[PDB]
Amino acid sequence: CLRRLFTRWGSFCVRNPGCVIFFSLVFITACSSGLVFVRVTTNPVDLWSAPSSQARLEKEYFDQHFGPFFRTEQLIIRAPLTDKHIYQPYPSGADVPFGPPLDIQILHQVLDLQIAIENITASYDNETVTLQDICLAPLSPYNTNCTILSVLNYFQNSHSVLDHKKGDDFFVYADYHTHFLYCVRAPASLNDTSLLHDPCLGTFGGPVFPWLVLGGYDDQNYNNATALVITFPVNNYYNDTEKLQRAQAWEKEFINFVKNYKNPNLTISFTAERSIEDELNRESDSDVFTVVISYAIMFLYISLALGHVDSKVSLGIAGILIVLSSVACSLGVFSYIGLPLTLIVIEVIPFLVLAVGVDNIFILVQAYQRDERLQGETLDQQLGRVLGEVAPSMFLSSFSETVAFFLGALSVMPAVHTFSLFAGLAVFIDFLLQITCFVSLLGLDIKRQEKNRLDIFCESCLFRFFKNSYSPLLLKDWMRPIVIAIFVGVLSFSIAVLNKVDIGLDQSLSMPDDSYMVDYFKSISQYLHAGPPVYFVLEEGHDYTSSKGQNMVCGGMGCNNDSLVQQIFNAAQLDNYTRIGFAPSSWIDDYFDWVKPQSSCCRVDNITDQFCNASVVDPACVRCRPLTPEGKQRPQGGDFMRFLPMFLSDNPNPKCGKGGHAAYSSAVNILLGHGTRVGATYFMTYHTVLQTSADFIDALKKARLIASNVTETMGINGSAYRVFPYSVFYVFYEQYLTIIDDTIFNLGVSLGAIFLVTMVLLGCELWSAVIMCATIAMVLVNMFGVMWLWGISLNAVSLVNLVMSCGISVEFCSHITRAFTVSMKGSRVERAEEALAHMGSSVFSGITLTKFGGIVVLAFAKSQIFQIFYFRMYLAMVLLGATHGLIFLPVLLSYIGPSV
Ligand SMILES: *[C@@H]1O[C@H](CO)[C@@H](O[C@@H]2O[C@H](CO)[C@@H](O)[C@H](O[C@H]3O[C@H](CO)[C@@H](O)[C@H](O)[C@@H]3O)[C@H]2NC(C)=O)[C@H](O)[C@H]1NC(C)=O
Ligand SMILES: *[C@@H]1O[C@H](CO)[C@@H](O[C@@H]2O[C@H](CO)[C@@H](O[C@H]3O[C@H](CO)[C@@H](O)[C@H](O)[C@@H]3O)[C@H](O)[C@H]2NC(C)=O)[C@H](O)[C@H]1NC(C)=O
Ligand SMILES: *[C@@H]1O[C@H](CO)[C@@H](O[C@@H]2O[C@H](CO)[C@@H](O)[C@H](O)[C@H]2NC(C)=O)[C@H](O)[C@H]1NC(C)=O
Ligand SMILES: *[C@@H]1O[C@H](CO)[C@@H](O)[C@H](O)[C@H]1NC(C)=O
Ligand SMILES: *[C@@H]1O[C@H](CO)[C@@H](O)[C@H](O)[C@H]1NC(C)=O
Ligand SMILES: *[C@@H]1O[C@H](CO)[C@@H](O)[C@H](O)[C@H]1NC(C)=O
Ligand SMILES: *[C@@H]1O[C@H](CO)[C@@H](O)[C@H](O)[C@H]1NC(C)=O
Ligand SMILES: *[C@@H]1O[C@H](CO)[C@@H](O)[C@H](O)[C@H]1NC(C)=O
Ligand SMILES: *[C@@H]1O[C@H](CO)[C@@H](O)[C@H](O)[C@H]1NC(C)=O
Ligand SMILES: *[C@@H]1O[C@H](CO)[C@@H](O)[C@H](O)[C@H]1NC(C)=O
Ligand SMILES: *[C@@H]1O[C@H](CO)[C@@H](O)[C@H](O)[C@H]1NC(C)=O
Repeated sequence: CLRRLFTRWGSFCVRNPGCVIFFSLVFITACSSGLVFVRVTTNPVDLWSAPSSQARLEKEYFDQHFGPFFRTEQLIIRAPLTDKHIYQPYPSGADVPFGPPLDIQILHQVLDLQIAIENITASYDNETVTLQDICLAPLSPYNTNCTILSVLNYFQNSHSVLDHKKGDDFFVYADYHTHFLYCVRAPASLNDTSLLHDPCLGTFGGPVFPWLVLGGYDDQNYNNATALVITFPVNNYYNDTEKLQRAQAWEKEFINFVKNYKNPNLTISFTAERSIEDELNRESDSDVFTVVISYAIMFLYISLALGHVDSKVSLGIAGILIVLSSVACSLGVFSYIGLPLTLIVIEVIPFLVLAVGVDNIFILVQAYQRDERLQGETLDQQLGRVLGEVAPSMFLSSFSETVAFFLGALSVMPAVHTFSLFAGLAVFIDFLLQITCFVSLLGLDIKRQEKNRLDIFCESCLFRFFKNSYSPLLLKDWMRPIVIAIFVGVLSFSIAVLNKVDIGLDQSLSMPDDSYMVDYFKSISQYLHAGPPVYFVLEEGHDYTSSKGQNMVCGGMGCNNDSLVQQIFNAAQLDNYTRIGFAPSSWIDDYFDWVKPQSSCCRVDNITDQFCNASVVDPACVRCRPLTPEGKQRPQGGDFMRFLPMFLSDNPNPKCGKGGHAAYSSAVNILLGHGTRVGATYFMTYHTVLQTSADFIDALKKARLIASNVTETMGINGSAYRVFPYSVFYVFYEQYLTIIDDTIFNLGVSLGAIFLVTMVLLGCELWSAVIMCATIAMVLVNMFGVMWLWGISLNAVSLVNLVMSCGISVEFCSHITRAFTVSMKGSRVERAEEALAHMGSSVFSGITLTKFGGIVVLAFAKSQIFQIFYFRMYLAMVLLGATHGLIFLPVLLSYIGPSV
């Protein structure tokens, strides 16, 4: 039926070509109008996460009480030019060694450097920004000293306490070696036991646990350390753009300072939480020139290879501008609606629309070239008749592609969702502006060609032959079998080695050639002993103010054995398996060890009933919990809620402990209502060393396994609350937990669409379709085989290029399958030969441009992500699809093709 519409409308475009060029122009301008309007290129690195994914819902929950996870700037600083030294104690005998970085004159230099960094000036909003402004001080009143994780916080960042020495000039009863050896074993104390005194706390960045500052030490003896780790945590509050940016500026001066810092006594590594999203943007420039010159070669070929100085140069340029017009239109309307225009979309979309649109251009133009007008036939009748001969094919392919991509936007991997929207529309708009504006400006170049005026100013060429000779050899029953054998061999190969495909991005690979983050990843895998931290979160609803409520969560001292912190501790004994690193560091156990009557920590005034200090003189401040036998037991009743806010207001006092303001302040949520209640909580620990792309995934899986294992044991009946873990990266690496099923779903959905449209549209009869769909399945399976053979991973980028791949293979298989299915020659081999000579000779010119671009793409692409993912998968899709469409599909139709 469509033949009437495409014929009559083609005649229309030939008669009156003004209304269609002008109509289409109004369309284009109307969409590009929205282009520059929005053009919001998303870039926060949660674009790899789904807004409904359990990981991002968990993040949106953890942002309720601690808000965001802090930015982290780190330094692995090591001493290369200083040998070890030996500490011999005095009365007791137990010699200890001290590694290179633990020399004292070095620790002085580390202190001068850390003080220099501790105050760096930066300009934001035409103002001035200091570290103290933006780093988190766990006590906004009291001392606003900033958290700073170094071994030097054992010595309170002062050279006096470092050079402390107790003993006469000759012997040394207890120097800094003894203080260090004491703190690394109990870093939550305010009073050393060796000297008269000192404190193992610091400039109050909390109790400096020894694993976050030491590196390269063997096992438990930290003294054998070989590198110092220094961690500055800075606030993040993603919920704001004002101050996050000034933080980014402070880091921007920071990095330049550390890089331009000479100290031959030390070799340094470091990291700002923007360094990745910075050097990555740096690498996203090395290829741009190569991409543009690639498009110059494709454009140039398109201009040249058209027709037999009457070259259709202006026609090729025009069709190009129509394709670019289609891209700008799609990005336009979708921007208008509000679609974050990601970068991968900028790499894929113009390549796609350029390839397919160019193919349509060649089908049409070449179709007219091989046609010769009849006796008294007219231009309207001729170009209209050809437009009918071809149009339902271009509409078939482009339509199945559009519904395929659009239907592809159904998953939640956002990189493929945004893509499938943009492309799913851009293909359609390309077909509109292509069958309307392009053909109507094709009649113009026709009349110019027949009135002898030059194209730019004012038979059958070759590949018709080349395919009239290629088409017979390929399917003389002498050779048919051989071809089927080759393709079944390759397909069997890929079927075999598709399982051993690598899941996940190799973060060390994604960095520029000689960036600094590479040395940072290596120096992490070498020395470091702790990984990212995890916040085992207990949601609202737990009793807490009860025996069985505490024992379900409390740790040790009669607190079950399946309790939460007992679960994380037992899970930490096997660190290199259950990737849970170290001790859990609970609040409720410290609270219990704080209200304790034997402590003089908690005291309330006898007469104002207000909480007395731990350091105050207490004339009348009596103890919170009496020294009865029952009073020494944990606060079971509402007294729990009575004293808990005082603990979370209490501060480090040398007559008491670290108090709750230290770290459990921003950890315990006190819900106010019907008295009081305890909301959500967390138990901060640290993952083991995570380096491999499989490491992170294993850590997330096992951590959530601990979450569920605890949740069943908390005797809970229903989704009233769970115990999920949060970390920096669970958001980024939860997407790999379902990549298998999401890939299968998406490719099966695109295949279901293409098969449906090819079934119903291309008349009927399945076999016409099922042959095509099956051939596409071959294209994808062999594509996976290339991934394995060429070392290509299976992340969101490669997946996007797979969806696109199944997209463009339709441009090969579809026009051939149509040209075959609607034909009446004396043999099936005849129809396959013709369908391979007419359409095939044109599809092969919707190829050699993308191949002649795949050439130059490699020749200077520096980004190894580009060389590995985009170039290699592009090459595999073009050669693989082309061979599977112009070599295999004819032979297959020559035996199973339908008969008419
Ligand atoms: C890692 O740490 C352990 C312990 O801190 C180191 O073992 C110690 O090695 C040195 C010897 O070079 C000494 O500090 C100490 O041994 C002394 O005492 C005995 C007394 O009989 C004598 O036999 C010793 O070898 C030496 O005189 C060791 N201490 C212990 C507890 O074993 C170990 O060498 C360190 N390794 C590295 C690579 O630094
Ligand atoms: C899991 O944790 C450790 C992390 O890899 C792993 O390594 C052990 O600890 C250190 C390296 O961190 C090394 O142990 C060293 O101890 C002796 C002293 O007897 C030293 O002379 C040598 O350095 C020795 O290699 C080892 O590399 C290794 N082994 C031991 C015994 O400590 C642990 O092995 C892992 N443990 C478990 C239970 O999984
Ligand atoms: C953070 O606070 C502690 C105490 O609240 C500071 O320790 C004091 O340091 C200054 C020296 O510059 C003097 O007030 C005293 O020598 C210290 N007092 C005590 C009680 O130790 C610490 O210096 C502060 N942080 C920084 C970076 O100065
Ligand atoms: C550190 O370097 C300075 C100057 O290069 C030098 O004077 C000092 O001795 C070095 N430190 C040590 C422990 O040698
Ligand atoms: C930065 O502040 C530190 C103390 O916080 C001080 O020692 C240092 O001199 C300051 N830097 C400058 C350039 O004034
Ligand atoms: C920043 O603001 C001050 C006062 O508003 C002004 O004097 C100064 O010139 C500004 N900075 C620059 C670089 O102009
Ligand atoms: C540490 O404890 C000892 C023993 O009671 C005491 O003499 C000393 O003053 C304490 N240190 C501080 C800083 O109070
Ligand atoms: C807790 O104790 C029971 C027996 O009392 C034991 O079967 C169980 O395994 C223990 N918990 C763990 C985590 O092993
Ligand atoms: C309570 O203790 C804090 C910290 O130990 C101290 O700064 C404050 O002065 C004390 N309260 C009073 C009223 O002195
Ligand atoms: C507390 O007050 C009571 C009366 O309210 C008095 O009998 C008692 O001696 C006081 N004790 C202290 C330690 O102040
Ligand atoms: C985890 O759950 C299993 C049964 O689902 C239970 O037997 C076990 O005690 C729980 N705790 C562990 C394994 O620590």
